[PDB]
Order: sequence, then C-alpha cells, then structure tokens
Amino acid sequence: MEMILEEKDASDWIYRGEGGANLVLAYAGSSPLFVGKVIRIQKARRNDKAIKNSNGVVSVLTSDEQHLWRENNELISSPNKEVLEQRYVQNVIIPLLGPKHVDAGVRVSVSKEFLECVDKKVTKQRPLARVNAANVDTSHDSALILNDHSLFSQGITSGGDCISVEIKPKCGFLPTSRFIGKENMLKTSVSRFKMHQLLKLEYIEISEESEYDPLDLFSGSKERVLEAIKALYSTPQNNFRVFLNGSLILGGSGESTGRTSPEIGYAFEDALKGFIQSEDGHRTECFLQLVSDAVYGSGVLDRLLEIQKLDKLDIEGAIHCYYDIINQPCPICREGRPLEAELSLHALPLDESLKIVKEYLIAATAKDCSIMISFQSRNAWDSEPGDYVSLKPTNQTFDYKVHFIDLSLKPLKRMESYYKLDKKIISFYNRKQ
Amino acid sequence: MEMILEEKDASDWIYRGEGGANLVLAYAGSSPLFVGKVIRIQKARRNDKAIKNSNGVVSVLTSDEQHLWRENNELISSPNKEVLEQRYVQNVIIPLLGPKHVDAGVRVSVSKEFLECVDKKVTKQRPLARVNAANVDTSHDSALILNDHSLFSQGITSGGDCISVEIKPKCGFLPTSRFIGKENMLKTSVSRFKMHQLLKLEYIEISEESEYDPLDLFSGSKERVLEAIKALYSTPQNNFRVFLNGSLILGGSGESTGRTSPEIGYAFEDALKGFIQSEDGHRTECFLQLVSDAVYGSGVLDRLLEIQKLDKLDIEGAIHCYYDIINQPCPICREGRPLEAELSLHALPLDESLKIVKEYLIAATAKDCSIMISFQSRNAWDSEPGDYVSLKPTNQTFDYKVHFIDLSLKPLKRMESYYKLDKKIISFYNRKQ
Ligand SMILES: Nc1ncnc2c1ncn2[C@@H]1O[C@H](COP(=O)(O)OP(=O)(O)NP(=O)(O)O)[C@@H](O)[C@H]1O
Ligand SMILES: Nc1ncnc2c1ncn2[C@@H]1O[C@H](COP(=O)(O)OP(=O)(O)NP(=O)(O)O)[C@@H](O)[C@H]1O
Ligand SMILES: [Zn+2]
Ligand SMILES: [Zn+2]
Repeated sequence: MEMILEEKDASDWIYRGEGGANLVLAYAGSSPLFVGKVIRIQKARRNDKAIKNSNGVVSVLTSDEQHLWRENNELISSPNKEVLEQRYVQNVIIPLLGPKHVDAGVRVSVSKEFLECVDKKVTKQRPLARVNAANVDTSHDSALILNDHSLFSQGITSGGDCISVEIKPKCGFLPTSRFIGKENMLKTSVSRFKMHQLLKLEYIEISEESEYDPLDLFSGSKERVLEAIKALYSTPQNNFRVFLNGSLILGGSGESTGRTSPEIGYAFEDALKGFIQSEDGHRTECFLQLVSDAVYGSGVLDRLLEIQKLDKLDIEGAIHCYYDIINQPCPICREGRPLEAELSLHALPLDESLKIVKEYLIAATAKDCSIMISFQSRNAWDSEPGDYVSLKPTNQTFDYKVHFIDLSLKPLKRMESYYKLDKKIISFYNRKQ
Repeated sequence: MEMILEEKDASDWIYRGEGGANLVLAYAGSSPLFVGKVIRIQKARRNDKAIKNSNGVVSVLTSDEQHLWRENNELISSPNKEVLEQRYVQNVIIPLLGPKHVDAGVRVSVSKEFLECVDKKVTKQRPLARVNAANVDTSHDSALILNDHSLFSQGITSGGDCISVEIKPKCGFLPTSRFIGKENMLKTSVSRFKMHQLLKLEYIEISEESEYDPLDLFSGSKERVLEAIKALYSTPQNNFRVFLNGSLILGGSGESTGRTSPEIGYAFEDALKGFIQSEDGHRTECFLQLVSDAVYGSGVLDRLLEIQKLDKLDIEGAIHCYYDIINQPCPICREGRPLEAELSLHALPLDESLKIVKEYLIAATAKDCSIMISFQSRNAWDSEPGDYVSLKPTNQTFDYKVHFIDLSLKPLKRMESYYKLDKKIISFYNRKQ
C-alpha cells in the first residue's frame, strides 16, 4: 500500500528543469503529501555507449561494475536504475557527506500512461532550446520524489519570498605531479575548469571565459569565496542559478547563458525586493555577501572537496587501473614509453586497483554535483533561529539550508571518455601556450 | 493510468496453488475488472544456481542468454523477470502454439506492502505440507493477471458447475539414436517419464509407479488417449488434477498424491453430480470419456508435441553445443572417447549451435508445461455451440476451452542440470535391467 501516479495525476506537476539524465517537475497540486516536493524522472538515452553492455543491452550494472561495487551487496542487487541510484546515495554517498545535506528521496510507482502524459507535457513546457532533447523513459515503472530544495519550507512564510541559489562548483583542487607526464605538467598549476573554459571558448560553446575559479570557492578563505560568488553572478553559464519561490530569476539557459547585462542585472535587483531589505540598487551586493557567508559558514564545501580528493591518481594514473580491472591489455602503456609510476600501478594487487577506480568514480560524483542553498528571511518578531546568516548592513537574519543534488553513480566505462576528454583539454591548453 | 494493488486489495485474493517459481491466487472480490481472474506472483529463490550470474547476482538475463536470444530484441531488453516471461510467451511461444490457447496475461503494478500482505496470507492459507516453501518475492513491483482457466466463463452459468481438468503431460516422444551412446540405447525405446518413475520409486518420492504413459497421450490414437486419461485418474501424482468451480476435487498434493482409493473415487463421483447427467456410480466413466474426447478432438497435443520435438539432438547431443556457446572447453568430450557425431557438433558454425540450444530450451518449455481444459455443460434449451463434445451416453453437450499454462523461459545454465539428471536416470535405469 501506498500509491501510483496515473495519467490523471500528470496535471498536478509542472516542468522545473532537466540535465543529461533526468527531467524534474515541481508539484502544483493541492495534496499535502506532495506540496513542496519535486519528481525526478529518468530520460531515455540511446547514443550513450558507457551504459550499454557487450550485447548493447542497457543493464542496471555490468558484470564488471557488479564486481567493482561488490562491497555493498544491496547496491549491486538493485533491480532497476531508480533503486540503484537511490541505494548509491543512501549507502555510498550519505556516509561521506552526511544525512543533513543529502536527501535520497522516496521511490514512487508510476504508470506508463502517467509517463507518456508527462512526455507530452514537458514537450509543451520546455524552453524551445530543449525541445529535441531526450524525453522521459516510458519503460521505467518508478520515479523519485524529493523535497524541493528551491524552497526552505513547503509553503510561503510571512518573513519574505524564498530565494534559493544553485551552484555547480566543479573540481576544487589540483592533482599532484605523481602520475602526470612531463608534457602535461600545467595540470598541477592550472585548474581543469580554467583549461576547459579555453576549449569551450575555441569551440564557441560560451560567449566568453567565465570569471569563476573553483579554487577560490574551495579556498577556505572568506574573501576568495566572495570573489567566486561575484564571478558566478557575472558569468553564470551553467554554474550559477537563482530561484524566487522556485522560479528562475538568474541563470538557467545552459552554459550558453548570457553574461549578466545591465538589463538582466536590473531585473534581478528588483526580484530581490522584500527579500533583502535594502534600498533600490543595493540589494544585489547584500545578496552576494549573504550567499558567500552561507557557503563559507556551512563548511559544506570542505566535506565535498575531501570526496573530490578521492581522485588520488588523476585520470592519467587511474586509467591504468581501469584496464587491469576490465582485464584488458592497457593501450595507454602502448602509446609510448610508460612511466615507472604507471608500471607500479599495474603491479598493484587487484584489490587495490579495484579500490582506486571505485574511489575515482565516487570523486567524479563529487566533482559533478550541485549544491542548492535555500534562504528564508526571519521577521524581527520571530524567536532566535538551525543555521543562519546575520547581515549587519540590513540587520536581517536569514535561516538557510544546504542540499547536495545530482549525486549520480558514474558508469565504469566512462573512465575511457574521461581519459579522452582530459587528453584533449591538456593537448589544447598546451598548444595555446 | 491504470492501477496498483495495495495492502487493502490483499483481502480480495485467495490462495489457489503454486509451483517452483510462482504463487497463484484467485480473485474473490467484487470488481468486474477481476472476477474470474487469477494473479501470478513470483517466489523469491536463492539456492538456484542457474539464475545467478558469475557475480552471484540474479539478473534478468545473463550476457550469454542475451546473446542466445538476440533475435527478439524486445525479449532481451526486458527490464525485469515479469516483462521477460510475458514477452517470451507473446513473442516466442504464441507464434508456435497460437493465440487461441495461450494467454500471456496483463502486468499489474503491486506495492511492497501488497506483496508482504500476500506473503502472510499464503502462509495462513497454504496446505501444511507447503508452509516452508519459498514465498513471494517482495522486491518485485509487478505481477501477472491471467484469466482463471479453471473457469469457462467469469461466473456460473445455469447449465451446471464448471469442471476444469489440468494435465502435466510431460514429453511425448522418444529421441533417435543419432547422438546417443551405445550404453544408453534404452533411451530410444523407453520414455523419459517411465525411466524417471523408476528413480522416483527407488527414492520413495512416489508410493507407486504411475500407470500414465505420455506416449499414449500423444499417440494420435483415441483409444490410447482414453487409456492415458484413465491412468492419470488412477495415479494422479502431480500430472492430473480436477477443479469444481476452481476448487480441487481430485489430485493436487504434489507427486506424493495418493493413488485414487475407493474413498477418493467415491467423493469424486459425487462431485460430478449435476455436471454429468448420469446415475450414481456412472459419472466417472462418462467424465473420463469426455476429457478424452476433448483432448483428442482439440488436436492441441499435436502442436505441443511438435515444439517438444525442437529437442533435435537429445540433451546428450545438445550439451556439446552448450559448451561451444558459453565458450568453454567441453568436459563431456573429456569423459572418454568422443563420438564422431559429437565432434561434428563442435564443428558446427556458431550460428547453428546457438539455434540448436535455443530450440532445446523452447522444447523444454513445451515438455514442462500444463494444459487446463475447462468445461461448461449446455442446457438442452441453448442454441448450437466454438469447440464442444457431445456425450451420447448422457445426450449432453459440453463447450470446452483448452489453455496452456506454465510456459516459462528456461535459464541457459540449466543445460548443465538437465545433462546431470539425464545421466543419473539412464545410469539408474540401465543397472535396474
Ligand atoms: N531536489 C530538488 N529540488 C529542487 N530542484 C531540483 C532538485 N533536483 C534537481 N532540481 C533541479 O532540476 C535540475 C536538473 O536536475 P539534475 O539532478 O541536475 O538532473 P540530471 O540530469 O540528473 N543532472 P546531469 O546529468 O549532471 O545533467 C537541477 O539543475 C535543479 O535546478
Ligand atoms: N491461468 C490460470 N488459471 C487457473 N489456474 C492457474 C493458472 N495458472 C496457474 N494456475 C494454477 O496454479 C498452479 C501453479 O501455477 P504454475 O504456473 O504451474 O506455477 P509455476 O511455479 O510458475 N510452475 P513450475 O515452475 O513448473 O512448478 C497450477 O498448477 C494451476 O493449478
Ligand atoms: Zn597502463
Ligand atoms: Zn563435447
């Protein structure tokens, strides 16, 4: 006993957003069971080689993956992808990031006709830019219900509007030189994000290089955190978005998003009215300081950075462990004269190779996730605040919550794509110098 | 949109029966959507090596199976076992047996709590003998709804009670000598069923050898069909059962079922009252003639026999093709001096080996299935009859329907068990001569 979302329930859900794997819809009906929740629904994807097995079947886990993730029997026994992703979050990620900032959600049964109805709705409600993107996978029979982290609470409080900020921080550290070739040494001093911006700029996938440096955001320095926030505001690309009661008021158009112009900046400043009690023109600066204080105060990025640091070898190192795992002769090692560093990796007992690659894929989850920080203004006539920021410049107090979203299990075969991409980025960056 | 069976729906379903893979419950509620339907629910089984992969995970299909069944992409893409079994019936079996006698059923969503509730119900309602048998697999989220083939129509007609007969016919032919060793030649002249009865009798799994000979039932001769029916009645074991409005009135206690005694025979004769219009003591003979006429008249066994004959090589031959398929050195061939017959099999192109093994597993489906024949007496004031039998001795007309049940996909790894079992049966039978 609980429930199934049917064709008749589709009308209660409205498009919120999407990424490469999922569609997200917000609840818009009346039931107290669902107010302030979102539903996450998996897209259909062929064209993705990493999720296929040797027979071209999209299996929950490949035999190689089952072997890699063997430590959690629960995980490898997942009968479908919805269960797999839920158990990965619950059993692998939550022990690392804690339950306070991670919602694994609740699985709900869905009918085929509910999903076909949603397919049609997202086609109508999508931005034009996304109309040909992959739609819902109507062969799945579960979906995931999660709290809406664009909201602090299910309903509006009298204090003000709920403003929520979403950050895709990317990788906050630089690899050591230990498994990196002499020709690729800039990797130890220039961030992956910065190097990638150069390639995106050459491929005209962005109108200009972002001002954002993840090394600032993860620096441990309040000034540098503020710098990162100001930068994200200026050039949001797909790294920064802001919601007013679950509605986009900054960013959200993919990495193609325009850099904040006077017009965009002006509308945003007015969108903050009431939320920040400051005169016209001054709220933006207060808002950026608030986000900065919440980010720094929460310490949430320190813990994420430690999981990102589970990438101990860099992909240039870990790819060798990958080949050992899948029991193939290593083509990296054929490319030229192998480092002693690399040979020692192949010398590793198979248990250590397994552990290294697993930890690399967990780190990839941490490098690719997002954080949603939701804020609720307090009335001066409320009692004392959980976590909060006090803005002296407006003498306002804001409760806040931080949640990690988009914490997905990365397919083992993606190690190959990760290697190729890294190779291309460093090759490109090197010749641009 | 359709529905989910929830905890509250459990009360509408009552235990009907079970075999090694499934629990079956009949609908007992009021909804016209379900009256005259049964629900088939998969049991949980560990202890079954054939359904595990190389990692001990119970996958929908192994990589080897995906390769074997590659011809139906639909089949190999099944996301779970309920879909797999439904698509196997629809896409593989129905083209061979026809849609008239095969109901693939309809998948229904089920909640975990519905299944946990059913678990508890079947524990209460099971015969004591079956209380420790595997119960429902509560990790599945679908079940199968099928028409109740113990019933001719959803409700009772005024003509009489519905009497339904269920036959597990077993294999109706003898292999050729082509891939059988000289030491095992009795296989070409004595049925697998007869030989197996000897082993069961030694292992005291039956109180006595059955009188039933499948070669009679599949003979094409009306007299021999009648002989088989009379034999099944005498010693039902697990091959013969009879239902009165969905309630057991003969057989049903496993292969351990007692041979029909005077007491059992007397109760059965009274259970037929009204159904067969014949004086006390004479209905049983009329009933057996009726079943015989329906079986022979329908021709249904001719078509089943042709699918059983898809076992072209015998397991003694096909096991060699199995080893080629899974890309292993053949241990059969190591056992002693291989036949030329066997060597030629290993010489086969891989496409022919694949086809042979597939056809063997389809034949295994046909050898292990059951047929349910349901009867409805016609009133003398009804119009002319679909398929029917006229009993002159009572001047009664009976409409009948025949359905194949228990048409399951056999796991590839079971080839190993099939070989071992065959080896044991022929070894035992040989030394008993
Ligand atoms: N719990 C949530 N509450 C509110 N909004 C959410 C939530 N989860 C996701 N979203 C929004 O929906 C968008 C897409 O969700 P996301 O989980 O990133 O999709 P995805 O396809 O699984 N990720 P990716 O594969 O990295 O492109 C996010 O960018 C958020 O704006
Ligand atoms: N459609 C149906 N209508 C009425 N009764 C049925 C139906 N299907 C199954 N049954 C009854 O339920 C019993 C068990 O079903 P069955 O499909 O044989 O279970 P199973 O576990 O999948 N077979 P097996 O693995 O060969 O032991 C049968 O012997 C029938 O008496
Ligand atoms: Zn290598
Ligand atoms: Zn052989």
